[PDB]
Amino acid sequence: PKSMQCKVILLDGSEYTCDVEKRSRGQVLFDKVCEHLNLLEKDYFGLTYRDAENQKNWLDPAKEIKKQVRSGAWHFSFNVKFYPPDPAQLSEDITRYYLCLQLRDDIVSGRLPCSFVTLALLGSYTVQSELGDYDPDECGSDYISEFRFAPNHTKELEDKVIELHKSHRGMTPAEAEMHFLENAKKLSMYGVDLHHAKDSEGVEIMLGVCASGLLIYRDRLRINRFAWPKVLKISYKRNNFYIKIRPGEFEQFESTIGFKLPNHRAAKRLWKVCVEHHTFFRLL
Ligand SMILES: C[C@H](O)CNCc1c(Cl)cccc1Cl
Ligand SMILES: C[C@H](O)CNCc1c(Cl)cccc1Cl
Repeated sequence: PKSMQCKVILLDGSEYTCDVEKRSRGQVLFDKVCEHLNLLEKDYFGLTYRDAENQKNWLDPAKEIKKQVRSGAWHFSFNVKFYPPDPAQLSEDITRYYLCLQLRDDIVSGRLPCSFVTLALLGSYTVQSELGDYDPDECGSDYISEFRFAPNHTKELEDKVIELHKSHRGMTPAEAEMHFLENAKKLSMYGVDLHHAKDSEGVEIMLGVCASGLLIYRDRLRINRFAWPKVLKISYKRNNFYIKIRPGEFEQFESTIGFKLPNHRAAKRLWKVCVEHHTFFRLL
């Protein structure tokens, strides 16, 4: 029985290696990675890979791995797929831990924009969880943490992490991680998957996919939103993506809204993640 080596970048930046049978469905590899991680609340997570166009794709656990990675390497990342709107309702601390690791990368990468003060507050909770109570011995007036807190580090940000870290004495790791999440979940881009697009008139927009629906970003004026329950049908055709909206009260007709994506793969990718969000957050 012929086996393919899989490599998975974990959220702590370490590499997990295993073998699966070459005709294996994605779920096989996902189950091995979650067992490695001691993760039971698996439904929020997934594996990604980079395609022949170097775009992020979710590995579909119900499809053969070989039919998704096709010509590319069997190289994956373990990621949060569905960001819970209320992480306090997760059953296990370890789930919250992995969600914090993902959010730390969302912040350092700049996918999750964050004010100076919230960068410092999130950093302070991470330091409190992982090192415990503040110790002056380790940190002089010139201390720079090894922890990555932001897309751009400043001395002033390091100073503020330390000042807030002092205020968390006695706080235990699950408690600090819960505080991390109670702050992070409020950020306007929390759990938003962003896709470049153009409207039916050719204006550059961004489409954001998240728990609360499909968001349309044009600039800093007029953020439109379609809550998932209003969305009856999502579809794609060539480079175009369409949403069918329920008729409003007393309206005779449904309305279809059309967008232009970079190419056909990008339209299919956006369709798939919208359908998955719609189903997941209908049920959650
Ligand atoms: C630098 C990595 O730790 C080792 N390289 C394997 C690899 C690559 Cl190149 C890309 C995405 C996932 C994986 Cl697993
Ligand atoms: C290349 C850089 O990311 C600039 N952005 C281009 C862009 C954006 Cl932000 C949104 C929609 C369409 C397009 Cl083309």
